[PDB]
Amino acid sequence: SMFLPPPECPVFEPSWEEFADPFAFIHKIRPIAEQTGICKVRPPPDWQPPFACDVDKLHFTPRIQRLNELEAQTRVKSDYTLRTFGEMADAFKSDYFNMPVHMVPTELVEKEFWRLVSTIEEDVTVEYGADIASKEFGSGFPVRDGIKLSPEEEEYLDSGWNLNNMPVMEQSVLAHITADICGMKLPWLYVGMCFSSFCWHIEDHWSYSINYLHWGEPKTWYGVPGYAAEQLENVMKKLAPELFVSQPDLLHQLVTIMNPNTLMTHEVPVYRTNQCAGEFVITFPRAYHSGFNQGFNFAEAVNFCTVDWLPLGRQCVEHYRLLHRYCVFSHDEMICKMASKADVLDVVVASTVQKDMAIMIEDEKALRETVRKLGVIDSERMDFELLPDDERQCVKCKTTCFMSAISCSCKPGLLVCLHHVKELCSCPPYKYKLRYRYTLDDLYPMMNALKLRAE
Ligand SMILES: O=C(O)c1ncoc1-c1ccccc1F
Ligand SMILES: [Cl-]
Ligand SMILES: [Mn+2]
Ligand SMILES: [Zn+2]
Repeated sequence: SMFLPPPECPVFEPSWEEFADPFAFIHKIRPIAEQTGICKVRPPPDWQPPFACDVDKLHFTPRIQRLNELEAQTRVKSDYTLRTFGEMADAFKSDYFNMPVHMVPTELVEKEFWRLVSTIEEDVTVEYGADIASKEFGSGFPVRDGIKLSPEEEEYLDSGWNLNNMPVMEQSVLAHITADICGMKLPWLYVGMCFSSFCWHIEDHWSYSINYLHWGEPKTWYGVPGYAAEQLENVMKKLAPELFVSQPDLLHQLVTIMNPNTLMTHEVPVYRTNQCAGEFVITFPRAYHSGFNQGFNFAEAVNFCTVDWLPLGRQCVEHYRLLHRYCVFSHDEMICKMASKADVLDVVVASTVQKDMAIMIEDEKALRETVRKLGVIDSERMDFELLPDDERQCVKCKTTCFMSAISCSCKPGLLVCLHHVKELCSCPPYKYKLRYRYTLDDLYPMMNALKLRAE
């Protein structure tokens, strides 16, 4: 009636030993959590990272948000201090409910949220902070500067669960990517207020994400396991087709608020949780999620990729191609970068990269055979990684080229991937040129380095 809360997602309480390695722990819980899409992780009770900040010197620019179900919103991509915002946010919640803020039950805020977003009459708008860390506003976790740290801050400086360290460990595949893809591998900071929400979405390249609520009122999450992603997309194509009209930017993707009950009605499994201060939420690959904040709070989140993810990362790029969606980075460029550093790679990493590289190479062999039989004869090596990413997207499917592309003197600067050789210009095939990063004879040694390192 009105709102039936979805079943709770899994909640984990690792001992200090399990909690020690984040990647090991995630791999342990994965068979459970990937069935629900999201899961919650409660750190051991003494794991208590110091949060220190002055609420008066931290400034940020607020984003405005209208709260209407099925209305398109743009993915984030007139100035508050943390104190002035906190004052605005607490006054808002307190006035909305005529209650002291920490007396409004979470049950009620959830019910109320889904009421006001569905009611066309209500014109409720809220504000929020979302930005990567910077000089005006930095990580809520300890980092390193020319200012001195307390002995407890240094304890957490190198933690696995310090989300600054998360991308750059020897088990996050996104680590030794050197490309300038800052939105991806850097932590985002989120200042919430009551009802401020994050629309349904999956992470770029179907990465994991991990979210830490530093302090404040809870955050409410809904999640859908990765296997139900296309079920959910179908439900949303049916009820809100405007979100699916083609967009020209990776910054122009459209997303929306939608009642979990609507999804559950249409046989999509949804799970929920309330994330409280000091808890982590983890989202698995291609797991849809959305939610809202219960009140004033502060969260930090980062994307990451384990070896488990590599095959999905390839399937994701295939899927982007079939959608003509822009990529953040070249998956193949990443694989080859790792292969070229095979001597210093973690050995399970090296084993998994090798399996992905073997698929890459077989697929590339076939594609080159196909363009040869189409009459493309001339060819030259080309260092794709030197090109700005906007200078090496397939003109048809927008995939970021790295292994190979077709060019034509006829249309200077334009490229197509090998799936879209027909789509470049009208010249006969002999005017085309296969531009390639590597010959097959370069590639098999790179793969053998990986096999040696894995043994
Ligand atoms: O909150 C999330 O789960 C999320 N994941 C990627 O982007 C976001 C995101 C959401 C809302 C606002 C800005 C964002 F950046
Ligand atoms: Cl509304
Ligand atoms: Mn997300
Ligand atoms: Zn293409």
